[PDB]
Formats: sequence, C-alpha cells, structure tokens
Amino acid sequence: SKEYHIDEEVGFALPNPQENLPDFYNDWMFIAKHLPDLIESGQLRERVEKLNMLSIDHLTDHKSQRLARLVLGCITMAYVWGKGHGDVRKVLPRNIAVPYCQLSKKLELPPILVYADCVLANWKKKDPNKPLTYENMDVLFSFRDGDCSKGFFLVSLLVEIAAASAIKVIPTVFKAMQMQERDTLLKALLEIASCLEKALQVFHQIHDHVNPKAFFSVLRIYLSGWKGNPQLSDGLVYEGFWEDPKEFAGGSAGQSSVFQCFDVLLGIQQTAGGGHAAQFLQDMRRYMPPAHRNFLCSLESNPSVREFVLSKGDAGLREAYDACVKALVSLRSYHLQIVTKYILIPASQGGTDLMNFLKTVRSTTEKSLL
Ligand code: HEM
Ligand SMILES: Nc1cc(Br)cc2[nH]ncc12
Repeated sequence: SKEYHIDEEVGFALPNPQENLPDFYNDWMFIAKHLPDLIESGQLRERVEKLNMLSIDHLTDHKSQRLARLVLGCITMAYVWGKGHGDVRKVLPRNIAVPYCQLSKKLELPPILVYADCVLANWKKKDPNKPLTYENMDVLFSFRDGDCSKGFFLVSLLVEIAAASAIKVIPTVFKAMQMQERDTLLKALLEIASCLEKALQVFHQIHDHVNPKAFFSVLRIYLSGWKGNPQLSDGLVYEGFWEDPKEFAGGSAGQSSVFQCFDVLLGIQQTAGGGHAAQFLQDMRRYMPPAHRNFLCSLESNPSVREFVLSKGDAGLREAYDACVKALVSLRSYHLQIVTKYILIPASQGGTDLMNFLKTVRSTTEKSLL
C-alpha cells in the first residue's frame, strides 16, 4: 500500500509518534503536559488567554505537524469545555485559534481534535525494543486525572492495530479476483476474517483499564464538539480566522479508517442510505487525514468482492466471505455491550439515538451475509 501512508505494522496508526516538539513552541507543550493540574486549579482559562500568535513555518517533518495538531487539539478542548461542567467558552482566542487553523488546513483537516489526533498519534512504547501492548505503551496526553484516556485511547489504539494485520491482505484479494485464482482468494478472506476474530479479545482489556462512571462523566465531555451540541448551538468562534462561528463534529471512532475500509471491501454499503447512520460516517470521512481518505476512495473504485462471490456459487468463498461479515457483526455486538455498560447504565445515575445509530449499523452489516 504505496503513499496511502499505511504501516505494514500498525496500519492506519502513526508509527512512533513524535514525543516532543521543537523548542520554538514550548509554552504550547507545557499546557498540553499539565492539563489536569491546570484545568482543576482554574488558571487554565487564565493561562491560555496569555499566549502569542506563533507561526507554523518552523514545523517541518510530518510527525511534528501532527503532534502539534494533537497539542493544539486537546488545549482547545480544555479551553472550550473548561472543568467539564457547563461553563463553556464560545470563543477561542485570536492567538491560539489562528496557528491551530493554519496547522489544520495545512493537513486538509478540520480545526478540532479527531481520532487520528488522539488515538493514532497520542502514543508511545514504554520500551522501544519490547512489543506494542498495554503494559509497554502509554499515552502522551490526558484531560483530567482519573479519566482513563490511557484505557480509552490505548485499548482503542490496540484494536486498530489488530485490524492492520488484514490491511496488507487487501492488495492480494483483488489480485486473486482479477487473475482469477479461486484458491488464493479464499485464503485472503480467511486471513482477513482471522484478524477481526482477534481484534475482539483486544476489546476485552477495556474492562481491566476503564471505569463506566469515569468514561461517561469525565472523558466524553472533553471529546464533544460543537455540531448539534446545544451548549454551543451556533458553533465556536475561531478568532481572527472565521468571524462566523464554525460547527464541527466531536471526535468519534466514526473517523477510523479500518472498519470503514472493511465495510468498503466487504461490499457492505454503510455510506449509501441517506439515513442518519450513513449520512454521518460519510461526513466523518472529512475528519480523517487525506491519505487515509484517498485509500477508501481507491477501494470503492474496486469491483465489489461481494458480487464476485455471489456469482461463483462456490460454497467455499460463500463461507469465507461470510466469516468476515460474521467477524464484523461479532465486534459491533460487543461494541453495543460496552456502550450499555459505559454510557446507558451510568446515564441513569443525547442517549438512545446513539444506540439506534449503532444498531442501524450492526444490521446493515448482517444483511450482507449470503
Ligand atoms: C468505553 C468505550 C467505548 C464507548 C463508550 C464507545 C461508544 C461509541 C459511540 C456512542 C459511538 C457512536 C459515535 C459517537 O456517538 O461518538 C461509537 C462509534 C464507534 N466506535 Fe465506539 N465506543 C467505545 C469503544 C470503542 C473501541 C474500543 C472501538 C474500536 C477500537 C470503537 C470503535 C468505534 C467505531 C469504529 C465507531 C464508528 C463505526 C460504527 O458506527 O460502527 N469504540 N462508539
Ligand atoms: N466518540 C469516540 C471517540 C473516540 Br477518540 C473513540 C471512540 N471509540 N468509540 C467511540 C469513540
């Protein structure tokens, strides 16, 4: 997978993110690295105000611009959401909202934190000679002490890596189909299935490393955005950049390129529908890189691997391809069992509309089994 920026190890995730910035930018990174101690102690929406309009010009290699977008990113979430209890800033200062929106529009992205910012870039290996697990990794950044953003981004990150096992497989699937190689292809769809059958046991650590209460009450509030949120019905001013408030999505895994690519591949049309479910995940393609866009693009340009299985009436492929769509339902049936532990049960101590979405989606998967 050429200039699609796909790692043959961590896939869509960014490989060995930058842990540190240039020195030209050290009063960014000092906020960013003491956001709990500072939000709490109130001087954060006093310390932010008192900064000056830096310029992107210095940021050279990728990882820099990216980590830079992470840093600006969460600082915006602390400034806007405050202590995370309802005193909401509807104005992002001239001075923080101009290098953030340049650094963003440099990377064809929107000025707000995303999936690729705070799961795909926000990580480091504790020892860069052992392997990528929970016990040998740590996040760069967090919002408040005891929010578990270790558990969230790390577990969430770990999975996207278990799907990468199957991304290096896509190249060979369509090869088999073209050169017509019934055998070769049946394999690729079983490897592809084999991975997501495992990216499930990944998901299980969530229960070891996150707390229902902490995720519903703490994290979530800082991840929200200003699109259809009612605390900022009109959006968020971006000072000396848009005199008009600008709505933007919260941060969702609806911005992840794996899953979205495996629906593309497996002929499951989650984008097509006009329904709320499918309108969203199309408008989240925006909140994804460009290079991870143009890969879901070149997939959808590909001949439906579903059709080519239906035809052949070859109960082998018929079965192997169902293994992949069995795999994907399996996972979103878990991802609903977590959401009831981690958003519904606590909310009883917006709501539903979230689960309908997540079911609307489990379903459209199912209805592609042969
Ligand atoms: C406590 C943990 C989690 C909670 C509360 C949660 C909740 C949600 C919610 C409410 C949505 C709907 C979009 C939104 O409202 O933002 C969503 C979408 C999504 N989540 Fe999760 N999730 C969790 C863990 C994970 C993990 C570990 C993964 C994968 C690594 C994941 C992958 C996704 C994906 C891919 C979507 C969008 C695709 C779709 O709609 O099927 N989530 N999640
Ligand atoms: N809303 C979300 C934000 C982030 Br980052 C990751 C996620 N996983 N599942 C949901 C969700």
